[PDB]
Amino acid sequence: YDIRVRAKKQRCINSLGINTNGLIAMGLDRNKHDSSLQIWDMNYHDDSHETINPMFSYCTNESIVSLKFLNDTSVLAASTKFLKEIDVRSPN
Amino acid sequence: YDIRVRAKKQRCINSLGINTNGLIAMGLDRNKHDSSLQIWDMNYHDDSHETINPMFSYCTNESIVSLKFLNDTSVLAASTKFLKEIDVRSPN
Repeated sequence: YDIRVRAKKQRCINSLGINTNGLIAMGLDRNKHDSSLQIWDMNYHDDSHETINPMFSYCTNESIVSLKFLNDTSVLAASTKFLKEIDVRSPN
Repeated sequence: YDIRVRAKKQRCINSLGINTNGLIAMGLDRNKHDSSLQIWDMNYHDDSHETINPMFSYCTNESIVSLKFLNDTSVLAASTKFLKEIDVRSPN
């Protein structure tokens, strides 16, 4: 098909990763009131809205400039000052 | 395998539904501080804890006594006084 989606706050998408199990992550620029690593599934997305509803949100007030999906659960994200590895089964 | 899971507050599981896309719902008794329709995926469950982390929570202060998965997104839940149909793509 063809679907346009965006964050709650509209800002540049630096990085993008689509996993094997359909899970989609997003790397955005720096916004103090929104997460820069929003991970969600397209199967649970309401088609009536452009904004996404993220299952997992990380990296508030940061600028995720690169990300990669290592496996079905963990994501290796890179900010402008840090190099992170985030697992969706943990909040840390 | 074999995994035992439970709600944050331990109470009787009246109803249970496992969907085709791996999504699992749960019908519990009445607790005023916890949801009685907790929907989650087993792929994003931390194996180090017994308590579940629900992606979608509904029906607080109710006793879900029967539930059924109509399709990949909507669930037809039944409380002790109401008959509901809840879609996970909407908060209503």
